[PDB]
Amino acid sequence: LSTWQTFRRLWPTIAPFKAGLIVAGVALILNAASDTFMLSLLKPLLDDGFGKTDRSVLVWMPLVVIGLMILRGITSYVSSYCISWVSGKVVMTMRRRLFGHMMGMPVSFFDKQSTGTLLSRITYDSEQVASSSSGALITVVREGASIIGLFIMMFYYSWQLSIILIVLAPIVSIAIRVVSKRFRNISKNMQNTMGQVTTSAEQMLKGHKEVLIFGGQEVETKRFDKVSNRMRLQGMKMVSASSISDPIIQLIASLALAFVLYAASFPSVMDSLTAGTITVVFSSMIALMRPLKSLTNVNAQFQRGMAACQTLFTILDSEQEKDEGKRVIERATGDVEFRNVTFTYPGRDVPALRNINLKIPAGKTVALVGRSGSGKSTIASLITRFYDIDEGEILMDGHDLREYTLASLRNQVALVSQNVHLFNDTVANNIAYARTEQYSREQIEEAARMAYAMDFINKMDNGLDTVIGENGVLLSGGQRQRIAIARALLRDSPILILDEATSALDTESERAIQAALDELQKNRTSLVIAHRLSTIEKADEIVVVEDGVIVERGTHNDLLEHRGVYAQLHKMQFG
Amino acid sequence: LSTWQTFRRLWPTIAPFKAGLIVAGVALILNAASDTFMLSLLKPLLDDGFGKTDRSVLVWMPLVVIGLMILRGITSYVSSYCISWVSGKVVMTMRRRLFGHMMGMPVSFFDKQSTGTLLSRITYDSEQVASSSSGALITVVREGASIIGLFIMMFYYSWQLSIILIVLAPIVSIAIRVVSKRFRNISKNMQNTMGQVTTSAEQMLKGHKEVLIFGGQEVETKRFDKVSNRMRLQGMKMVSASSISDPIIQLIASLALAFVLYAASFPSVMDSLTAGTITVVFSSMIALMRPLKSLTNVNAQFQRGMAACQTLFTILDSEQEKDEGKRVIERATGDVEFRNVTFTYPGRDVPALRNINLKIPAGKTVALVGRSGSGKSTIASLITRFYDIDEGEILMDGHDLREYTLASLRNQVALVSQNVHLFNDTVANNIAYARTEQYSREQIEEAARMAYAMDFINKMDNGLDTVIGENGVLLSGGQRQRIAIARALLRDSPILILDEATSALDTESERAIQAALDELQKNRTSLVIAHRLSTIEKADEIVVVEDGVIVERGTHNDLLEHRGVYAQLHKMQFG
Repeated sequence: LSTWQTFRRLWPTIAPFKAGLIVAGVALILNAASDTFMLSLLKPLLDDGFGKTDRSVLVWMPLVVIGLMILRGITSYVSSYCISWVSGKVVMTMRRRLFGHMMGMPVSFFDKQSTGTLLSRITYDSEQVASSSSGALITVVREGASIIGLFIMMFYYSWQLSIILIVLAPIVSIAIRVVSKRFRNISKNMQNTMGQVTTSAEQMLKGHKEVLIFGGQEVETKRFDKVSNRMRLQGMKMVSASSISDPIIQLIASLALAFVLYAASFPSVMDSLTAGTITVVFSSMIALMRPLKSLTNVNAQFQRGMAACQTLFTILDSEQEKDEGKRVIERATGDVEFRNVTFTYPGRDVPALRNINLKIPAGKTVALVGRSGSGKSTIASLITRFYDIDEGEILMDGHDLREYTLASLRNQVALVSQNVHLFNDTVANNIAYARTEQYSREQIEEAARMAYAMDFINKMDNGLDTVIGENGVLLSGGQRQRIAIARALLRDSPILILDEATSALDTESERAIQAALDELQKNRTSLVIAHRLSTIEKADEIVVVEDGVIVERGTHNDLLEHRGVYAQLHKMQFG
Repeated sequence: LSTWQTFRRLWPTIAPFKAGLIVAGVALILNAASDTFMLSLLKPLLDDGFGKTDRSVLVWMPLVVIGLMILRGITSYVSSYCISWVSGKVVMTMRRRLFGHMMGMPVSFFDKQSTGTLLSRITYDSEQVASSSSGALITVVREGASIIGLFIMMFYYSWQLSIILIVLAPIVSIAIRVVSKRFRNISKNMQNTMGQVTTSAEQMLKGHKEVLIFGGQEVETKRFDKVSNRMRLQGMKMVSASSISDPIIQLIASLALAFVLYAASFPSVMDSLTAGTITVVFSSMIALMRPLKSLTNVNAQFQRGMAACQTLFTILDSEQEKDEGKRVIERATGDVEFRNVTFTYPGRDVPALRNINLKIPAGKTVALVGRSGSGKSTIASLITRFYDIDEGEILMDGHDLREYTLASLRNQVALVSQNVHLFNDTVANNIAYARTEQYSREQIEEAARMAYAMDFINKMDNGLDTVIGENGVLLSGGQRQRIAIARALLRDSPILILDEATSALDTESERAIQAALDELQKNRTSLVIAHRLSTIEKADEIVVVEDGVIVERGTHNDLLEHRGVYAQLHKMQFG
């Protein structure tokens, strides 16, 4: 079906590791051959061994069995380890490609699908594809070699008896299937009437409140006596019908065995039939029962594996960042204009952002206080060329963002918030996530001192080289904000956007936070998601954001004099 | 444990059917003996059969095999059928006892447990007890006989080899267990670090929004390269640790087999060891593996069965109707008085009925219109000695119900409603649920014509002997009410209580319903759950019922003049 197409597309990944696959295949063939030779040992043991008084075969058999199982163990370990090497390298390469494609893909993908299922796709599914493919490979190779060995042995010892058994087995299978089907039909046919007797017994108990008033408690007893006799007789009849089935299957199996014995009684075949050839052939026939089932299930398992591969290939080779710009900023002035911008979250409705006329000049500050969601958070996300507007205009330095590459545009905008991301590395490297080669330690320590992050780094183990714990084990919210301030200060980003909604005012030592904030907000463009009073009054411009469109544009004194929604928000301390 | 006492208490039920159990046991023993004899047949076939040129064993073997397995089939059928007879009769008796106890049990039990689970207890659990007990008996008897036969064969052919195998098996088992335990410990020990590697990979993808702004997309690629190296190496080490295990188990098993062969090589045992004795002993040892597992699981199966039996016995030997009366009603006058009655539904709180002062004289009519639930339905249920009052007094004919038996008290009260239970029997027997032997057909047909049910009985198949379909297939709501009216009319019950809440006024032919009603309400005591206007104005007394206590007591004109809750209910047509 479509499995072979996906496998053909996937094969170039597995191509360079042909040596491991060849070693695994040779090992699996040797393993199956060793097992079939172990079965073949049954002839000398039972023919020239136990039977005679010669203590030759019986005294060498233990050593041969030990050697064969040493070979089987070594071979099994080799095959498992080499198939594991191939599977591990393929999984590593595919996870690496999937992740390298994952970063550099629109945030829309990362909000549509939760973060957890992304890790699931990277680990579990990319493990399942190779696990199922390798299982299919080892099953096919090993069981095919085992079946070939068993058939070669069977036809090598006594071909007449082998032919008899081979032509006889399908008839037995067909008869068993027919008998089972017929008696299953009988069972369901009687389940049909179980339904009605059960519903009658149910109806019997549904009128207890009408039995008591009328005094008819004996009549109900007689009726249940009759219905219980009905139930018992019918259950008896099912048991008889079901117990008629299995003896028939057993009888046809015994008849097949008796026919094989009778055929062997004839002189045509018995000439090549000793006491050990029978034991070898009739045991090979038994041992050739599990490989057949494994070969039957291998196709379904491989199809499942290739379906998982197709899902992963759907995640791969998909949309990416809509990079369409040409020019690169050296240093932006900072003036940004939102005009006639109407933007909607992809995959949703009820537009939240529409018809703005906002201007932020260089060196000034604009607040974006909103009720709960408003459009301030959307504006902060959008200004860094996250989810793009459906229609509108965004003018930075007199040019739009669409014409401008989204590789240097993000470099000139800084994000400051309490919910900043800290990753497991040294603090001297967490500062300046990138550009760790052209930013010397002198600037790093100067920025750390300016951001007042030197106060707690000194009182910590290893100093500037402390490795951050998993998911912020060491650093706290205020410390995280200070490290983000350090990042924004070290990189001379002309435009910054800062958030205060997730910030908690209960923590002490906020004087250093305010000092770092005012140090960062020095002669550079700044957008403030304001909910703290001290960050509101000195702001040059305040633009309260309501759902859809803004409704306030003025200073704090003007808005207070207007007695609008700004005063109401100030009454509740802006939430 | 607790199984044996429950089985001892249950045994008297199974005692009279000892013959079926004996036949089943003898059959199971014969079946196991036939199987062991078939395994024993391998010696003549392989020793002086195939091996030699004697044309004796190989020609009789088909006939002997066919005869043995015909015996096995016939015997299996006999054992199954007789154990089914015993199980079916035990189940019938136990269901009969359980149902006979269920009727005559306080309604409180029937409302505490849903109607469905009672049918489940009667059918499924009472089947499970006998099914598990019979399965335990069959497993114990058959597998014990099979094990005894196989051990007798093994020690009869070659006692030295049998002793070697018996003393060799436990140490092999112990070694397998310890190896498996050690490698499972290794696997979990490394899963421990899989957890932290996975959480690091999770942390990698949780900061995509902070990778883009800072431009550090290559650094994340390098970090994931290193963590993917970690993942692949550690998964490799998992696979190596897991794959080291199974070859060890195979090697110890083969070492045990090699030791058996080497021991057989000695002249102490090899003297009594031919080419067929080996094939019989080493195949009996294989056949002695599944009976052991069945014998191990039989105890758990029997314990589950006896736990189900204990649950059923908990349903049995439980509370019943609190019969405490002495005398018997001949014909009550009809006057009833509820004085200072405060009653609560058992198992709940918020008492529904408290401090009632109601008097209903003989031949009078009293309405009990309530908003939705009120206490009208509770009073109607309680008047027939359903759930009993916590404290209060109910005076009928000047005596209380507690002193008066709840076997003739229910006989004189009639219940009329649209939700009247009809059962699958002839309509001539649906009327007069009981007393079908002292009530001649003349009275039945006169009551049918008086209740105006004769109109639709004539226009239906079989006339008066029509068998009602399952759950009211034939009769309708109006016909159900008419048949209930016929029941209440044929039995000259001095006191009747009628409901109208469940009745629907959309159905036509209500003139016959009204005629049946006013014919029924003729010179006898009647309590009316009034929601229909035509049964309200003609009522001599109306008592509006509110939550807890009644609030109104007067005729329709007086209640309308009072302009109380009765007028408001009349505005909405009493719901």
